[PDB]
Amino acid sequence: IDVLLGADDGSLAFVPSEFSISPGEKIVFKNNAGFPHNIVFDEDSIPSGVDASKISMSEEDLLNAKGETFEVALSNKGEYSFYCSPHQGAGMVGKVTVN
Ligand SMILES: [Cu+2]
Repeated sequence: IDVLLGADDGSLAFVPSEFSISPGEKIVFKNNAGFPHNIVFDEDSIPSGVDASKISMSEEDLLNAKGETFEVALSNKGEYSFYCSPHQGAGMVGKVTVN
């Protein structure tokens, strides 16, 4: 599944921001508008034995170019909340469910 980082109208959002995938299904987060961006999984809001470092960027890591991506496949089932560090306050957050 492809996820835009920033909407085509320049809104600071993940598009789509809520979605469900199966184990091992790729997520490709792609810089679209209002970059830089990143994608950080909330380490208190993912399946409790999952290592957030295996699946996310750090808060300092950034995707700088339009069309630059971050790809991840999630294995463990359950809810994963994530956000874009610089833009979290503006609402640039999401949640993916692995079912
Ligand atoms: Cu952002």
